[PDB]
Amino acid sequence: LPWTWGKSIDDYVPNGVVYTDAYSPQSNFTEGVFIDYRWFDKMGITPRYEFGFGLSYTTFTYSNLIVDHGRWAKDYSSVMETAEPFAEWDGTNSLYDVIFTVFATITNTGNLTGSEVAQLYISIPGDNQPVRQLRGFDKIKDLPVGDSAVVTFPIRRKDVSSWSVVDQLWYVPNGDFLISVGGSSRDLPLNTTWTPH
Amino acid sequence: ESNSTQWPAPLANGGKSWASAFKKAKATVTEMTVEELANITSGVIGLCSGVTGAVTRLGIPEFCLQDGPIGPRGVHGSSQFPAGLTVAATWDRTLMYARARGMGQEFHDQGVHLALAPVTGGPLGRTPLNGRGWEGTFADPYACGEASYLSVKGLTDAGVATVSKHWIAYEQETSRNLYIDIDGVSQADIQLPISSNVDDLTMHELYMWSFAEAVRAGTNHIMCSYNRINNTHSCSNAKGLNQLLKTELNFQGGVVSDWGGQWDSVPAAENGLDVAMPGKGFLGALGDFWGATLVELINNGTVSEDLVRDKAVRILTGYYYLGQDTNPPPPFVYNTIGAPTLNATSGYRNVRKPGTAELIKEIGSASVTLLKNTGSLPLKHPQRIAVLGNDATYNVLGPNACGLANSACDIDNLNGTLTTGGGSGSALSPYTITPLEALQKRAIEDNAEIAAVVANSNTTTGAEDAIAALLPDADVTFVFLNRYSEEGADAPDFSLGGDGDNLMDLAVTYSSNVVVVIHTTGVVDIEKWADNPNVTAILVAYLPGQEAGNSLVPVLYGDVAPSGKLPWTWGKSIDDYVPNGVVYTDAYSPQSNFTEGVFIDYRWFDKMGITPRYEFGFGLSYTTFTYSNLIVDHGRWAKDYSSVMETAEPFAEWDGTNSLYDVIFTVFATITNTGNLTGSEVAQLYISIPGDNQPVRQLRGFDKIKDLPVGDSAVVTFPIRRKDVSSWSVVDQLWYVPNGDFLISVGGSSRDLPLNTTWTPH
Amino acid sequence: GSASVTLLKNTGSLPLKHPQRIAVLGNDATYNVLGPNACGLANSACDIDNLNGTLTTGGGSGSALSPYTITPLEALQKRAIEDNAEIAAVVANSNTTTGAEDAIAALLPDADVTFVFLNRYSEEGADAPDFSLGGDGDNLMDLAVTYSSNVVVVIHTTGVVDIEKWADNPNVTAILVAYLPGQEAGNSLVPVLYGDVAPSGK
Ligand SMILES: *[C@@H]1O[C@H](CO)[C@@H](O[C@@H]2O[C@H](CO)[C@@H](O[C@@H]3O[C@H](CO[C@H]4O[C@H](CO)[C@@H](O)[C@H](O[C@H]5O[C@H](CO)[C@@H](O)[C@H](O)[C@@H]5O)[C@@H]4O)[C@@H](O)[C@H](O[C@@H]4O[C@H](CO)[C@@H](O)[C@H](O)[C@@H]4O[C@H]4O[C@H](CO)[C@@H](O)[C@H](O)[C@@H]4O)[C@@H]3O)[C@H](O)[C@H]2NC(C)=O)[C@H](O)[C@H]1NC(C)=O
Ligand SMILES: *[C@@H]1O[C@H](CO)[C@@H](O[C@@H]2O[C@H](CO)[C@@H](O[C@H]3O[C@H](CO)[C@@H](O)[C@H](O[C@H]4O[C@H](CO)[C@@H](O)[C@H](O)[C@@H]4O[C@H]4O[C@H](CO)[C@@H](O)[C@H](O)[C@@H]4O[C@H]4O[C@H](CO)[C@@H](O)[C@H](O)[C@@H]4O)[C@@H]3O)[C@H](O)[C@H]2NC(C)=O)[C@H](O)[C@H]1NC(C)=O
Ligand SMILES: *[C@@H]1O[C@H](CO)[C@@H](O[C@@H]2O[C@H](CO)[C@@H](O[C@@H]3O[C@H](CO)[C@@H](O)[C@H](O)[C@@H]3O)[C@H](O)[C@H]2NC(C)=O)[C@H](O)[C@H]1NC(C)=O
Ligand SMILES: *[C@@H]1O[C@H](CO)[C@@H](O[C@@H]2O[C@H](CO)[C@@H](O)[C@H](O)[C@H]2NC(C)=O)[C@H](O)[C@H]1NC(C)=O
Ligand SMILES: *[C@@H]1O[C@H](CO)[C@@H](O)[C@H](O)[C@H]1NC(C)=O
Ligand SMILES: *[C@@H]1O[C@H](CO)[C@@H](O)[C@H](O)[C@H]1NC(C)=O
Ligand SMILES: *[C@@H]1O[C@H](CO)[C@@H](O)[C@H](O)[C@H]1NC(C)=O
Ligand SMILES: *[C@@H]1O[C@H](CO)[C@@H](O)[C@H](O)[C@H]1NC(C)=O
Ligand SMILES: *[C@@H]1O[C@H](CO)[C@@H](O)[C@H](O)[C@H]1NC(C)=O
Repeated sequence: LPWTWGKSIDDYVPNGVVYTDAYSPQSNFTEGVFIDYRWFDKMGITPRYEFGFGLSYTTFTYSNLIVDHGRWAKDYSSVMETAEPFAEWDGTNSLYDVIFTVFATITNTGNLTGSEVAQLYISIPGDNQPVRQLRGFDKIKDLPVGDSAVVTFPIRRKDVSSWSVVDQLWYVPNGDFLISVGGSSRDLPLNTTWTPH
Repeated sequence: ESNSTQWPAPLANGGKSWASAFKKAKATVTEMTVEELANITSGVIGLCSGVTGAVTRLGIPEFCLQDGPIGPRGVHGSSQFPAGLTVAATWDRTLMYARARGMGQEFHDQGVHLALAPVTGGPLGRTPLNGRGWEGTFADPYACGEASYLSVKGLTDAGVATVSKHWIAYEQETSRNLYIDIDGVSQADIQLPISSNVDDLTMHELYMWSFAEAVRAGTNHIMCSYNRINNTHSCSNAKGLNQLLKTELNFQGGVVSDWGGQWDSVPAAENGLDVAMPGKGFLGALGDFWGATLVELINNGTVSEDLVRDKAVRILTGYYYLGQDTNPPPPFVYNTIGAPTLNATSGYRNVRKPGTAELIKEIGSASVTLLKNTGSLPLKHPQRIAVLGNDATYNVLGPNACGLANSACDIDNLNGTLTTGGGSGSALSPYTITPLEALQKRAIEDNAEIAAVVANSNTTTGAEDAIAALLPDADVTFVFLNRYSEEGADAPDFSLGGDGDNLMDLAVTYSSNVVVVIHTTGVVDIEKWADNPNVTAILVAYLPGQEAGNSLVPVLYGDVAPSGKLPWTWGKSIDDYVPNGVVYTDAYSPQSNFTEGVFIDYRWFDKMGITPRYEFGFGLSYTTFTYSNLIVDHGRWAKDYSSVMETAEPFAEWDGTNSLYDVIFTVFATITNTGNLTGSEVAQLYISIPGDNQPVRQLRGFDKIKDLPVGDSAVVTFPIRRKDVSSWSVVDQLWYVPNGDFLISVGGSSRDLPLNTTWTPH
Repeated sequence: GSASVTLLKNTGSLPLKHPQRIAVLGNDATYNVLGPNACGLANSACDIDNLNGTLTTGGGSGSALSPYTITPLEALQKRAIEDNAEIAAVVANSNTTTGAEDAIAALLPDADVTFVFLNRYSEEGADAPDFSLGGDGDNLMDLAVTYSSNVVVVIHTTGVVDIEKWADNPNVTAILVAYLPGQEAGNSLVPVLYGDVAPSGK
C-alpha cells in the first residue's frame, strides 16, 4: 500500500475536506506534518492495513542491520540544483550528499519464490516530531526459497534533517535517531540508534 | 637519492567517484603488516583464473579474478553471450550496455569479484589476422572507446570490478611469449616478447583513446600486456604505467599482470605494477617474482614499503567502491583451472535469468550484417531448402567438447556453429540453437522440405555426390561457413576454416540461389565466390553465442530487416592491410615497428587510396535511406558532468574549470526511409581533422534509428567533444584543437557520405 | 509414435521430472550427416559406415523420402530449454572419431540423466547376420554404463537386437524400443519420456 487503509474515515487527519458556502473558505493545516501514516502513529490509532503493507505467497526474515558511516558520496548526479540553505554547508557541500548508507539482509523463510519491498524508517529527534518517517526502500526481485539478499538504503543529509523556522535553514538535530527496517511501517524487526555529535 | 625511475609512481587518491572507498582502502592498508601487503598483491591457488591472497586478520577475503570478456568462463549454469565483435556490429549503445550488465549479473552470481574483461583497445585492430581481435569491438579508437565505456559501466553496475585489458599496443599473438620458467628452461633463455615500437602521437591518438574511456567509465583495474613497448615489458614500463596511465589518464585503480606478464621483481614494483598473477597458481610456472620475495625485498630495503601500500590501496578501492564488503558475492564453485594443474571438485549453480536468452538473440538479430543481396532475401515461403556445412549444426562431440578454453578439440574436428572463439575469452554453452534447427522450424511452418549436408565434404564418403543430388532442385541453398581463431596464435591468412572453400565450390556448381552465412572471428577470403552470379546473398554473423539460429532466421525470412554494419574493413587481400601486421622471427629480441602510425584499418585504406570490398561501417538493409539537412549547432554545448572518473589529460584550452570531454557542439542530420520496407539504420559521422599526415577522416559519431517506417523521417544526433576535434602535440605534450578547415561528413558508411560541411574554429 | 513407443525396462528413472544436466549419446539422436534422403530412392545407397542419423524407416522398396526429421536431440533440447537446463550430445562415431571417447568420459559423470540412442538398419534383399546393434552401438553402451548410473536407452530398429550385455546392468535405468517412427521421431518420443503421456505400446 502507498497509503494508510484505516477502518474509518474518522481515523484520518480532521477537516480533510472543508464544506462551506462562505465567501472566503479556509482549510487550516493545524495537523502540520502529521498526514496519512504519521497521523495514525502519533495518535496511536491502529489501521486495518498500514502504509507499506502487502502480503506475498512466502515470508521474509530480516537480519544483520548495519549502519556504514564510511559509505558516503558527494551528490554529483542531479540534473538541476536547489539552493536550500543548511547549517552544515562549507561551500563544497550539499543537502543531498549521502552521509551514510545502511544495509540489512532478508531471507526467504517460506515455501515459494517471492519479491520483497524492504523499507527503512527513521525517528528524527525533536519537539512534536513524527514517530517514524520513511527514508528508504529497496525491492528484491524473485528471491528463491532459503536464499538471502542484501538490501541497501543510502541516507542523504536531507533525510536526517529538520527545518529551523527561527534560522530559516535545514539542520541535522542533536539527539538519538532510531533507524528501523522491515516489511511495512508497522512491521520493523530491525532497529538501531544513531547519535551524531 | 635512489630515484631510479624518470616517472615516479603517483599515489592513489580516489579521484571522483571512489573518494569514500579510497578512504576505507587507505584505512585498512595502514593496518597491514609487510607480510599481508605481499599476500594481497600476489596470486594464490584457487578455483578462479586468479586469486589474491586474503588478509585474514582484517576480514579481507580472497578475491576471485575470473575470465572473460563474454562472461564467466569454465562455469556451468551460465549463458554463452555474443563476443565483443558481435555487439560492435550492432552499433547499438543500448545493447552494448545491456550485454555487459547481463554478463555482470552472471559474474556476480557465480562469485566473481573481478572480471577479466572487457577488452578495451588491446588488441585494437592493427592486424586483421589477430587470433583474439574478436574479443574486442571496433578496429577504430572512437567506436572502441564508446563500446569500452559502456561494457565497463554495465559490469561495474552489476557489482563486479573490471580489469580492462590489455594495456597496451598488444597487437599480435605471435611471439607474445608469456613468461614461463619450468624444468630449468626459462622463456628468457629462448625469446623475449615482441616489442611494439610506438611513436608518441600514435600512442595518444590511436592506442590510449579507448583506455581513456575505460578509465572514465570507472574501470577499477587495468591488465598490463604481454608485449614489450620500446623493448621494455608493458608490466614494468614506467612511461606506460606510471606516467601515461597513472599520471596522464589519472588512473586510480590497480594494474594487474597478465598471466606471465611480469618478468622481474623490482622493476615491476617501481614501474607501476600492483598485482602479480597468477602467483602461486599454475604450479608457480608463470613466474612468481613477488610473494615471499616481495617481503624480502621490502625488509632488506630495496623496495619502498609505502610504494607497496599504494598497490594494496588500489586493489581494495574496488572492493569498497562496489560494496563487496557489505554485499559479498557468494562462493565460487567451479574448478576453471582444470586437472592436473588443479585437482579439485566442482559444485553446481544455475544463474541464468529470464530475459538473458532473449537479449542474446536480439544482439544476434541486430548485428548480423548483410554484405550482398541481388534480391534473393528476404525469403518468402520457399518449399525446397538445401543447407551445407557443419557450421549449420552441433559440434559432433558436444558444444563444450573443446574444453574450458574452447581450444582442445582435434584440428579436423567438426566443431559445429562457431558461436565463440578460442582461448580465455570463450565460455561454455548450455546448448546451441543451430541454424539448421531454426531453419527447419520455419520450413515446417511453410509446409516445406529441408535437408542438410553437414559432414566434411572432402573426407566423408558420398558427401560430394549427396550435395550434387540435393542442390539442383532446391529453391534456395544456404552454405554455412566458419573460421575459428584463438588466443596464442595469429591466423596465417584469410582462408576459410575446415572445408569451407570446397563447400562453396560445390554450392556454386550445383545451385543458382546460394545464400552464404559466415560465423567468424574476423575477415575471411571469399574472393573466389563473392562475384559469382550464383551467390545471391552474403552475410556475416560473427560470433553470436548460444542463440545462433533463432537470431539469424528472422532476418533471413524478413521478420526484421538486417541492420548490422562492419566494425572493421573487409579488404580484397591481406596485402591491402597495414604491412608487417604480424612479425614472424626467431630473433631473440623480436621487433614490430609501428611505422604506419595512426593509419590502421580504414585509415590505411583511405590514405593509400585502396578500395575494400566492404568498407568499415557498411551493411545493407532491405530498404534504403536518404540523408538530408546537415546542421552543426555551435549553440548546443555542455559541460561534462556524467563520467565516473576523470583523467588529467593536458590540453591547450584548459582554463581551470573546463575539460577535454565537454561537448563543444552538436551535429544533426535527417534520414528518410526511401524504400518499400521498415528498417533500422546506423548513421555515422566522420571528421577530417586538418594537419600534416592526418587521416582522410575519423569516425566521431554514430546513432542507430530503430524501425523507421516507409516514408518517415528521423533526426540523427552527434555530440562532439573537444577531444573529438583535437590532436596531440608531441612538442608541447598536450591536446589542442588545430587551425584550419574541418570537414564534417555524415552517411551510411565510411565511403557512403552524402552530407558534408565545413567548420573553421576562430 | 507416441502410441507405439514400448517401455521394456523401468527402475524408476521414468517419467523424467525436470533434469538440469542432460547428456545424449548416439548418431541416432540427430540427422543423417549427408541429409535425411542421402541414401537415395530406396534408403539403401549410403556407405556401410555412414552416420545415417535417426533410423526413421528401413532400407529398400518399403522406404520413403522425408521432408525433414524431428530428431530426438532437437525434441530433448526443446524441453531442456523449457526447464532452464543444459544439454549436450556426442553424436559422432564413438570408435573412429578422434577425442570422441574422451568427450563422453568427461560429459557423463555430472549428467542427471544420460540418454543413449541406438539403431539397427536392415533392408530388403538381405537378412541380418545376427542381432547385433548397428554402427557403434555396443561401444556407446559400454562407455555409457562405465561413466553414468542413470542411462536411459532408446532403440530405433527394424527388429530384435542384442542388449544382453547391458539389459541387467542397474546403471541402465530404462529401456524403450521405438521401432521406425517416420518423420516425427523426436516429438513422438519426448512426451512419453517426460510423462505427458504414459507409454502404451507393446
Ligand atoms: C617509445 O619511443 C618513442 C620514440 O622515441 C617515444 O616517443 C617520444 O616520446 C617523448 C615523450 O615521452 C617525446 O618527447 C618530447 O619531444 C618534444 C620534441 O619533439 C621533437 O624533437 C625530436 C628531435 O629528435 C623528434 O623526435 C620529434 O619528432 C616527432 O614529432 C614530430 C611532430 O609531430 C613529427 O613531425 C616527427 O615525425 C616525429 O614523430 C619532434 O620533432 C619536446 O618538445 C617535448 O618537450 C618536453 O616535455 C617533457 C615532458 O613534459 C618536459 O620534461 C620538457 O621540459 C619539455 O617540455 C617543455 O616544453 C614545452 C613547450 O616547448 C612546454 O609545453 C612544457 O611545459 C615544457 O616547458 C618532449 O621531450 C618524443 O618527441 C617522442 N618521439 C617520437 C618520435 O614520437 C615514446 O614515448 C616511447 N613510448 C614508451 C611507452 O616509452
Ligand atoms: C575446431 O576447433 C579446434 C580447437 O578446439 C581447431 O583446432 C585448432 O586449430 C588451430 C588452427 O585453426 C591450430 O593452431 C595451431 O596449430 C599448431 C599446433 O601446434 C601450431 O603450429 C600453429 O601455431 C603456429 O602458426 C601460426 C600461423 O602460422 C602462428 O600465428 C603461431 O604463432 C605459430 O607459429 C610459430 O611457430 C612456428 C614454429 O614451428 C614458427 O614457424 C612460426 O614462425 C611461429 O614462431 C614463433 O613461435 C615459436 C614457438 O613454437 C618460436 O619457436 C619462434 O621463435 C616464434 O616465436 C597453430 O596455432 C590448433 O593447434 C588446433 N588445435 C588442436 C588441438 O589441434 C580446429 O581447427 C577447429 N576445426 C575447424 C574445422 O576449424
Ligand atoms: C594469505 O593468503 C592465504 C590464502 O588466501 C591465507 O590463507 C587462507 O586463509 C583463509 C581465511 O581468510 C582460509 O579460508 C577459510 O577457511 C575456513 C575453513 O577452514 C572457512 O570457514 C572460511 O570461510 C574461509 O574460507 C584458507 O583456508 C587459507 N588458505 C590456506 C591455503 O592456508 C593466509 O591466511 C593469508 N595470510 C595472512 C597473513 O593474512
Ligand atoms: C547406413 O545405411 C547404409 C545403407 O544406406 C548401410 O549400408 C549397408 O549396410 C548393409 C548391412 O546392413 C550392407 O550389406 C550394405 O552393403 C551397405 N550398403 C552400402 C551401399 O554400403 C549402413 O550400414 C548404415 N549405417 C549404419 C551405421 O548402420
Ligand atoms: C484558522 O486559523 C485562524 C488563526 O490563525 C483562526 O482564527 C481561524 O478561526 C481558523 N479557521 C478555522 C475555519 O478553523
Ligand atoms: C633482498 O632480498 C631479495 C630477495 O630475497 C634479494 O634478491 C636482494 O638481493 C636482497 N637485497 C640485499 C641487499 O641483500
Ligand atoms: C551456376 O549454377 C549453374 C547450375 O545451377 C551452373 O551450371 C553454372 O556453371 C554456375 N555458374 C557459376 C559461375 O558458378
Ligand atoms: C625500427 O626502427 C629503427 C629506427 O628507429 C630501425 O633502425 C630498425 O631496423 C627498425 N626495425 C625493423 C625491424 O625494421
Ligand atoms: C555404474 O556407473 C558408475 C559410475 O556412475 C561406475 O562406477 C560403475 O562401475 C558402473 N557399474 C556398472 C555395473 O556398470
